[PDB]
Amino acid sequence: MTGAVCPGSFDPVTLGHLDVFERAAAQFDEVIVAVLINPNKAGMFTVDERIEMIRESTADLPNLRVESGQGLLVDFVRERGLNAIVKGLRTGTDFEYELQMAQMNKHIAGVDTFFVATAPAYSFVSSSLAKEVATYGGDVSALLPASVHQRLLGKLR
Amino acid sequence: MTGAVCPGSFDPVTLGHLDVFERAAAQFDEVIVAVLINPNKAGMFTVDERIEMIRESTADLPNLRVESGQGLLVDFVRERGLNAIVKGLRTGTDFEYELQMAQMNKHIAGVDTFFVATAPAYSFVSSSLAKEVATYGGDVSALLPASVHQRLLGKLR
Amino acid sequence: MTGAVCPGSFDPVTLGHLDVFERAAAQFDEVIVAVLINPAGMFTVDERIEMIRESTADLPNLRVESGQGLLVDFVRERGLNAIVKGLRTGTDFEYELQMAQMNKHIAGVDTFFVATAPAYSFVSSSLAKEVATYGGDVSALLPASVHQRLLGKLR
Amino acid sequence: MTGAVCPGSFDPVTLGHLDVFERAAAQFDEVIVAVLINPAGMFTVDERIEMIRESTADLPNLRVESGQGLLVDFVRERGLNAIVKGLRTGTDFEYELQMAQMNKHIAGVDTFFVATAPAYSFVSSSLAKEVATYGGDVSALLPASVHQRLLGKLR
Amino acid sequence: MTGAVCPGSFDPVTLGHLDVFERAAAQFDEVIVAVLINPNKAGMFTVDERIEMIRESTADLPNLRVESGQGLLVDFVRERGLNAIVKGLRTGTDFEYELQMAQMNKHIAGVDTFFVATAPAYSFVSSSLAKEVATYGGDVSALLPASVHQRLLGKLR
Amino acid sequence: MTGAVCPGSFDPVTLGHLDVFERAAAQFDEVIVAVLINPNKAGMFTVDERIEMIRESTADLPNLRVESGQGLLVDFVRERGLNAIVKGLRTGTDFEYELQMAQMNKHIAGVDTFFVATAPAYSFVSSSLAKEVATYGGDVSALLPASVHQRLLGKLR
Ligand SMILES: O=C(O)c1ccc2cc(F)ccc2c1
Ligand SMILES: O=C(O)c1ccc2cc(F)ccc2c1
Ligand SMILES: O=C(O)c1ccc2cc(F)ccc2c1
Ligand SMILES: O=C(O)c1ccc2cc(F)ccc2c1
Repeated sequence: MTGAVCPGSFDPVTLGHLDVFERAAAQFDEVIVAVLINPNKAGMFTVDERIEMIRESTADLPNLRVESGQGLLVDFVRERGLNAIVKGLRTGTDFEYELQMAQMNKHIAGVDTFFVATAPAYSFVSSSLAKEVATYGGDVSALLPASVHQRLLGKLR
Repeated sequence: MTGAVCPGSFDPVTLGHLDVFERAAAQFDEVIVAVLINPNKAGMFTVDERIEMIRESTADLPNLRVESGQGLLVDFVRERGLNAIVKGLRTGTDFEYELQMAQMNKHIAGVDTFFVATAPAYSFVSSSLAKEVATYGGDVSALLPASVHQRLLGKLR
Repeated sequence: MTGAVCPGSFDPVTLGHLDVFERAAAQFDEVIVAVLINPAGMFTVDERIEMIRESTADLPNLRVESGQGLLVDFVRERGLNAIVKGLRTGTDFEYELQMAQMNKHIAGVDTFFVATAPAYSFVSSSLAKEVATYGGDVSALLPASVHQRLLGKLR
Repeated sequence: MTGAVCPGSFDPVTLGHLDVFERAAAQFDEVIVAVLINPAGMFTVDERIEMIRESTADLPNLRVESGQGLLVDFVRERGLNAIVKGLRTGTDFEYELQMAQMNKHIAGVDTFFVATAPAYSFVSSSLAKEVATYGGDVSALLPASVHQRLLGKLR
Repeated sequence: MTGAVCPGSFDPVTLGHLDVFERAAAQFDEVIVAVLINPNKAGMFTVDERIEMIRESTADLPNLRVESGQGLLVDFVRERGLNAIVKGLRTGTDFEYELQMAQMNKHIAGVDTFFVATAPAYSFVSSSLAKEVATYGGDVSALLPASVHQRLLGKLR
Repeated sequence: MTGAVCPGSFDPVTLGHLDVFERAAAQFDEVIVAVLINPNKAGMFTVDERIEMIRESTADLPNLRVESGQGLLVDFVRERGLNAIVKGLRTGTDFEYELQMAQMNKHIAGVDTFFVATAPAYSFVSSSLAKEVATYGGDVSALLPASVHQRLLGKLR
């Protein structure tokens, strides 16, 4: 009955993201991870690579599935008969641009956004910072799922 | 069966609170509003009065119930077979002390906390500020449930 | 002879901006909306000026002008030394705080900040354009004028 | 006939407050400093008024008055509907933001915020009192008047 | 030659504090932990108890010593021939009251303040929240040194 | 032997930077100012010009030296036998992205980061804003070292 969408670009997915997926899957009957693709800028990983990395590290979550999309998040959510977004947060500044988008999304489509505090251990990892650190040789193995780390190193090499 | 607890003192309940209750009730199978009884801090309304005002305001939410409690919030939550809290936010600053408490609550009892931004309309209302304004004759009727406003005028007479 | 300047790119002007214009117009004798030329956006400077002028017709003490370079030069060349800027968050206070203190330092121009009306608090020109581009209804967030004009740019 | 009110407890008035008074006086025709009666602090209301009056002698369009209850009633009973308040951080913006939006809602009174001068940015009445109490030199942070008066309260 | 003071009320010391002590001791020739006592309000622990709990959990830091004081921090620092304070931080809001005091302290005494980000694992523990959680029975054993936890439980009982 | 690295692009160095350098040099036995060379982002001054401007401004700091570098900052730091970074702050917002980077840097290489609030006088100056103001003829001479200001007028002519 109940359900939420967990959106992001997940390029690549991090252990911070996985933490949020797990907590959403524990509290909602179904969870859809929404991999948002910009048709005008390729990330590091193709859509199929992003989805596979997420599937491989969520195999123990039976009520979670992964789908890509583009355009308005709230269209993705409503077309699936849902009206909740779950998003991970780190700081009060993350709460400002995110609050703006959450209130816009409620205004235009009646979709609710629930924020959850990331786990402390994973709180400083972001996809962008992990990529940037890995590019210049820093060790980010503890911040990313096994499904990701060596594929990341391969892309950089 | 999914479920969440919405905690507060609600002295009195505001439309900001009600907005959070409605969004919780829309997304979880069961919601419990947990009204804090504080042996010391005695506010304007008794616990029974506060429960009654919440029940009037939430009469159209069949999957939401109101109960009072004391002590550790995560004990209240786990005693009812739940492991989620839903709390309303207004600022990035409220994210800071609330983030600390959410991480603590996860650590000591494995209870998740989901934050939701209250509607823009009700974002500057708080129980304490509504009482203060009403005390000096300002009009806060657009910010409180109808029944609450009526009761609040009584306590001031 | 009090007065203030309300700066921005206004591409396009939103109800959030208009709210700030109205409050500045109510508290200062003279208000000048300063439209940045900085080529690059969706609307030309002329179109942006036109849309602001259409939306502020009931504000007799407001006028709209374009400019570039330092805002403080715009302000002082018109005999004024106050800027009025609308806010939303504590984050916006921070980068805006830096510029306000720089502007005070280099030109003695004061900056007054005003909180956005709660209803218009999540709208920005960029977010409104983005949502409208993907078909979301932003008609409640923009002056009637502007909204029809935006639909024109997209179709 | 523009005007604004600058509220506070001013126990005592600091150079940070005076900076804000001067900026408000420069941009509005009429400025009223509103001194909260709320008994409880170090200086009596009369003494606080006196110290502000001493420090603003060169501001012809400023006056000082006491009051209690709702600030918006103070403001509107004097025919005005603007508050000018000085800031320091994004945190202060947040609790002040809540009150500004409430005040707008209940009485239609606008609040304009101004950034503290960098030099006066870490001084507050409470911190100045605390430091002075333990013998720290706060003479650069307070009007000359006030500083001598504070030394008197401590000895 | 070089030295810093690490101040606080440490009532009681937490693992977050210890992390800061260890990092300061690694970067300065000498570190003084300054236990600040309010002569007009007793905390949970007496000054001697606070000092003993800190000494017991800093025994592997040979260049650290612990002293109590009151009044102006900058007097404590300067009377020891030092002019640096090291303080742990958690958030940007912690940076606001702390920035005010750091700039005041530089103004009145020329003392510098260096802030260090707490370790993620210890980021949500504070003395006050640990005491509050422990009072109502929550498990805070992982957030406090061994020198503290059972002494805390004893005070509460 | 204690020591810290003060990183930046310094294009050009400001009095805000200099204030940080002086406080670092006063508290550590050795300070290294690390000037970023970016293969892409070519600013207004060459790396050699930036190093020379910093050296003029820091002529009275005998325990401070200036060097350029590329890639991962923690590699630069550890290659020089150090494990501390000193960075200047202005806001709570700057605490947020910098906090993330400090926790990352500690995690991947065990390098500590110490933050210091710049003097109130120099708290609104930044290299980018100084250049922008100077470009349009505004006077930023009170915000930059004398030599820098002279050089900056040259690049604009
Ligand atoms: O909102 C709160 O802080 C709070 C905390 C603990 C509580 C415990 C209860 F049993 C009931 C309500 C509660 C609210
Ligand atoms: O939006 C701004 O920051 C901005 C900056 C500079 C400006 C200069 C002008 F002449 C006019 C508007 C201006 C707006
Ligand atoms: O400092 C304040 O928030 C404050 C509040 C209410 C006031 C009412 C008055 F009549 C005068 C000053 C006042 C200041
Ligand atoms: O300030 C920075 O972001 C930065 C980062 C990395 C660096 C690496 C170096 F080798 C030298 C300076 C550096 C500055």
